[PDB]
Amino acid sequence: RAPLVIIGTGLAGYNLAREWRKLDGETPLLMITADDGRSYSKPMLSTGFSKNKDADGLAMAEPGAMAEQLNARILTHTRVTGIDPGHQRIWIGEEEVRYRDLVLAWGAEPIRVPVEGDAQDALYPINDLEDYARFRQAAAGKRRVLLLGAGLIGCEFANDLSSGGYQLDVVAPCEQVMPGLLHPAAAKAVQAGLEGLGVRFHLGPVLASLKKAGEGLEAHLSDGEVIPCDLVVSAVGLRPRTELAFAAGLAVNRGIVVDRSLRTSHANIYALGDCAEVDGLNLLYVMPLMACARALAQTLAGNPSQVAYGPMPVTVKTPACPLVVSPPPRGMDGQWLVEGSGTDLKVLCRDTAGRVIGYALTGAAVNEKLALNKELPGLMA
Ligand SMILES: Cc1cc2nc3c(=O)[nH]c(=O)nc-3n(C[C@H](O)[C@H](O)[C@H](O)COP(=O)(O)OP(=O)(O)OC[C@H]3O[C@@H](n4cnc5c(N)ncnc54)[C@H](O)[C@@H]3O)c2cc1C
Ligand SMILES: [Cl-]
Ligand SMILES: [Cl-]
Repeated sequence: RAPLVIIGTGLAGYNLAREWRKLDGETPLLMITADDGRSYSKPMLSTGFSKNKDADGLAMAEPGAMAEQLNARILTHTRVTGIDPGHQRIWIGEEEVRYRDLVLAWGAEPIRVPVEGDAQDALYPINDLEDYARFRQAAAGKRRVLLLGAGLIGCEFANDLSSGGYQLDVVAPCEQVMPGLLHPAAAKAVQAGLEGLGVRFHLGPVLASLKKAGEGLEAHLSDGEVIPCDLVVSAVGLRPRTELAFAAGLAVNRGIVVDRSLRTSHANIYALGDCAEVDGLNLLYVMPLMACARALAQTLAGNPSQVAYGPMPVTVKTPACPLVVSPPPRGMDGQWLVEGSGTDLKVLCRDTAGRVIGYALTGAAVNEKLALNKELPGLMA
């Protein structure tokens, strides 16, 4: 009778539900989500123009069909407002839900920045299917887009928006695209690719003030640049949602702290996907999420199981300069060598044995991904 309760109907929630329903078709299942509950592949948000798709074109199933497929009750546009571990329950406003076990699959939030001016609140985040719909409707008939951020998400959107016919300015105070992810030579190759589409980068400044001007906006940068635009996309980065777990007394660090079996610090509470920090690893992509869904499904069905991440390369969706990057496993390093030329770069990290432990591949060099993957150590030992 007491139900499995899953907070979140993104890829983590729905893949855990599906993998677990292969093992247990009789226990009640309750999923809760603050959005509309549609099943969609979030990575596809940044290909909407290049694929000629709107938000509906990206959805794979509606919540009712999902509830039927998973033999679940799914609560939509429903916001969980607290967790009460000592009583095996969660709060929604002034209502409680009791659980057999609780799964935190509630993802990451956009990183905000300080902005002044009368239009300071006219920033569009794009972090789910509803954000996207709302952005697509506002972008209809428009031409000039200012984008904040120069990470993976900002670059993919910059490339995609451009291919959609938009004029792009990218603003970020960091000194290169994808800092922390990319070797500088590789970063330089990717930036040149995007600039070749007409994207203009403003690296160093931040947005100081956003103001209504005539029938659009003027973006006042900290360096005195003032760039006219129709809309502003805020894509600085993402941070796991941890506030509610902290208040409830669960260990949090960058994400919710879980072991390789996805268990939080408290009995009967687990976590996975973007919100989870799994044995030190908070990995904001699908490959690890899927590994976690397979193992936790087992554990929730009485077969205690742990993940053991193998190599998980990141493919960055920038057709202007294709990119695959596989950072070396943490607490492991070697010499970085840049090979190739112009914008077709193969950057390899070799350990003291001479083995390739990480790489960054741009342009034509991405064709080497499948060969080089055979060299890689797993992300966990
Ligand atoms: C534009 C972009 C491009 C990407 N491209 C790739 C790619 O090419 N390859 C790749 O591997 N990864 C990619 N990713 C990363 C990948 O999409 C994410 O890692 C993955 O979607 C995370 O899934 P999730 O279910 O953990 O989180 P989310 O999809 O964010 O889901 C969180 C869920 O929790 C719900 N929720 C949150 N708070 C509450 C609350 N308090 N109460 C009730 N419900 C709540 C939300 O409604 C949502 O259903 C991309 C991400 C972005 C945004
Ligand atoms: Cl990012
Ligand atoms: Cl941060």
